[PDB]
Amino acid sequence: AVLKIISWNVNGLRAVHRKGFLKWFMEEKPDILCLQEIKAAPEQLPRKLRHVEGYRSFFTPAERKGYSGVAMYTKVPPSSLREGFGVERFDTEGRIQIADFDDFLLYNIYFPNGKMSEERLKYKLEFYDAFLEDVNRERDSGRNVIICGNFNTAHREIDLARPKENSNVSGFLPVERAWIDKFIENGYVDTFRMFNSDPGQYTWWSYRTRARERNVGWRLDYFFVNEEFKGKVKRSWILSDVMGSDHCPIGLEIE
Repeated sequence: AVLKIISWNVNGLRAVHRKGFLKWFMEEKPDILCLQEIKAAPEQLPRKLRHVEGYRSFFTPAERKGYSGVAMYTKVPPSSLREGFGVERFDTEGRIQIADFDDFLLYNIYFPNGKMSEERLKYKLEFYDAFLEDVNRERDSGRNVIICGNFNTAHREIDLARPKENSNVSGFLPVERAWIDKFIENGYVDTFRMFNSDPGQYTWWSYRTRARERNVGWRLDYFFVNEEFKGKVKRSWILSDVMGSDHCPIGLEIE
């Protein structure tokens, strides 16, 4: 069977709801939809966005009300989900959903933005290491893995419009970029670059200064799989023209 997964950093679920989310979700018909930055308390949500016909949903909020948070809709439920790495400084921020879909684990992860402070940058780089430990433990078990979400780092100079102007900015720091290399040489494939080696391919633009209109963006959202799984990947693409957030969606087709 062809399995379609979408990943979208919605930056406000009730915000994207006011900008055509449910209409879009209906016409896209993914098998699994992974959502980052819900910024909403799940039980205090219009029941029509928690309930979508054909889908089971799973919300993982931050303990801080209206901050961060992730979610997952799926036609087939997972056998269960894990909501953390087992390090509670990493597990209280609404950033982790690890769903067990038999053939594979799906990591739906909202990786921390390290721009606000030197401590948040430290948290981000530490978050990255807990994640790597976690994913390696599981594929070393024999588990196949799919990881999508807001990684919050552009990997190579090709992954943003202004590489040289951003070398001392979180999102393109040589240390953040090197972890992606480290993540990659640990046996994981950036699935987008399996099929598309072109520039101009971004998933995030700043709302201001007509950034989207001028394609001044960063490729911050990713689909990774473990090397052994990559022959199952049919498509890895970007939904550049879907509006409603400062991020666009990305897709994966697996067989």
